Formats: sequence, C-alpha cells, structure tokens
Amino acid sequence: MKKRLTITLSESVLENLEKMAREMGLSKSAMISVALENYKKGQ
Amino acid sequence: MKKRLTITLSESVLENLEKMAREMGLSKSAMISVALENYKKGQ
Amino acid sequence: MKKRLTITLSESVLENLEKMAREMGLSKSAMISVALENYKKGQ
Amino acid sequence: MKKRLTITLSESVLENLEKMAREMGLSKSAMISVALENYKKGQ
DNA sequence: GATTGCATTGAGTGCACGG
DNA sequence: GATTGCATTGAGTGCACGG
Repeated sequence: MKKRLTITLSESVLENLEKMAREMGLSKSAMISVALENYKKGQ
Repeated sequence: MKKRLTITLSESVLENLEKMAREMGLSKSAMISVALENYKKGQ
Repeated sequence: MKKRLTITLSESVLENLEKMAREMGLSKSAMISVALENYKKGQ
Repeated sequence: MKKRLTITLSESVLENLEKMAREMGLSKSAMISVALENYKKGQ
C-alpha cells in the first residue's frame, strides 16, 4: 500500500515543510499526504 | 539551494498525486510543492 | 519528542478511524494527530 | 464492543491533548474520540 | 531533475548510481 | 478504564500485568 519516491524541493519550501509537520507532530510523508489530500479537496 | 527528500506515500494518495500533477502540468515535486504552499495559506 | 499511550475507543469510532486514515493514507497516530490539531483549530 | 489501541503522539500534540481534555472534562480517549467524530463531520 | 536499490532506526528517509 | 514495559516490523502498535 506504501510506495517510495524521491522529490526535490525549494530550500524554503522544505524549511517550511519542517515547521508545519513539526507543529502538527506529523512526518513529512504524513504532512505531505495531508497537504495533498487537503489540496485535492479544495479543488 | 534546492534539496532532495525521499518520502513514502500511500499508493492511493500517490495515484492521486499523479492524477493531479498531470492535470496541472507539473512534476510530482512541483505538485507537492504547490499543495504544500497552499495548505500553509489555507492556514 | 514522541510518546506512547493506550486509548480505548468505540468499536464504531475505531472502525471509522480506519476508513479516514486509510483514504488519507495516514497512520491512526497521524490521523488522530491531524484530527486533534484540526479540532484545536476550530476551537 | 469497545477496543484498545496503542498509539504514538508528538509530545507537543500530547501536551495539547491533555490541555484540551482537562478543559472539556473528558479523558484522552474521550477527547480523541470527540475530535475524531468532529473531523469526520467538518468533512 | 527523477527512479531505485542499499541501508538503517525508530515505514520514513539518506545516499548515489544510472539515467 | 489507564499506564507501561516487552516485543516486533516495517515509530506505530499489540499484549497484559498492575493498577
């Protein structure tokens, strides 16, 4: 059910990822997953 | 300075990552980066 | 930064947790974390 | 039939789990269960 | 830039060859 | 019902003693 993948991100977008996941106590993989879902929704 | 990140995503979330990316004419890294900056906005 | 804890939940709330985390490709620990955060916010 | 679940939470998210729980006069399991049913609502 | 195999440590990540 | 130590496998969970 889980697949790996390597992405490239802006040194500033990644630094932001950090903070966000941190306050939400999430992993980047989870924060990303949350954000992806989120976005999908708002679409 | 751009940096790389190896993450793990749920097949279903990945599948939809692809879908959304195609339709937005962006790469996964790009899509993810959008959604990420988006969530930060939505608050 | 991470701490363990054992909770007790309704057979129906847990069954729901399942679905939700599943579609969001999240762990319960993550889904719960998301939901907790969420709630905090709406407060 | 009620069931048990051992989860892992980020200290900061746990700390705020406690805060919110106290103030709502509920147990963590209870709080978590609320928030969980809540998110499902918010959609 | 991207995909992946090798590797490790509490799946999610790093690293680097091969593209 | 809750906390925790023991245990395992891709931290997040199960299991069960002790409460």
